Amino acid sequence: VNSFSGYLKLTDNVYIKNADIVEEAKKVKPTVVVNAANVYLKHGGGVAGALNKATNNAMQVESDDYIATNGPLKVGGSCVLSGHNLAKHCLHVVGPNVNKGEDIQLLKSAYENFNQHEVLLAPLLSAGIFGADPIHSLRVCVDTVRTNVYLAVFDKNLYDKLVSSFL
Ligand SMILES: CN(c1ncnc2[nH]c3cc(F)ccc3c12)[C@@H]1CCCS(=O)(=O)C1
Repeated sequence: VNSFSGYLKLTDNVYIKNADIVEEAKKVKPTVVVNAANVYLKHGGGVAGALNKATNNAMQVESDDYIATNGPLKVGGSCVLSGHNLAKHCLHVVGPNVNKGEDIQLLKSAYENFNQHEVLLAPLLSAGIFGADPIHSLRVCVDTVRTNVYLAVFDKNLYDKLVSSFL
C-alpha cells in the first residue's frame, strides 16, 4: 500500500491521474519524482521549469554543479539528484526532443531508467514542449516500465484523450 490517491489503474503497474506533478509531489513526498530534463539540466520551462520553480531554484543550483563535474547527460539517459522539498530524490530523465530532431526510438531507452526504482511519480516523457505524441509516450511507458509508475498529466483535455484511447 502506498499514499497515491485518485489514480486510474491502466495496467498491473501503471496508474494515471489529471494532476499538477508539482502539487502531487508536494502532497505525497514520493521517494522518486521524475523530471523531464534536457542533457544540460537547464530547467527553463515545461515540467522542469515548474519543478525547479517549486524548489526556489535549488534544483538548478544543484544541477549546475552536477554538469560542471560530470558534463551533459545522454539523450535517453538519467541521473539521480536531490528531490529538495518535493521528494526524497529527483530522477532527471532525458527523453528525445522532437523539436530538436532527436530520434524517437530513444524514448524507450529513456523509460528504461524508471526500472531502477520500485515506485515513481512521473510525467509522460517527451510530451509537452518536447514535441512527441503523448499517446505514443504512454504506450512506450506501459510497454517498457515494469516498476510501479504514477503518471501525472497536467492537461485535463489530454488526460481524457489518453484514457479514452488507451488499448
Ligand atoms: C508537461 N506535462 C506535465 N505533466 C504533469 N505535470 C505538469 N506540471 C507542469 C507545470 C508546467 F508549468 C508545465 C507542464 C507541467 C506538467 C505533461 C505533458 C503534456 C501536457 S500535460 O500538461 O497534459 C502533461
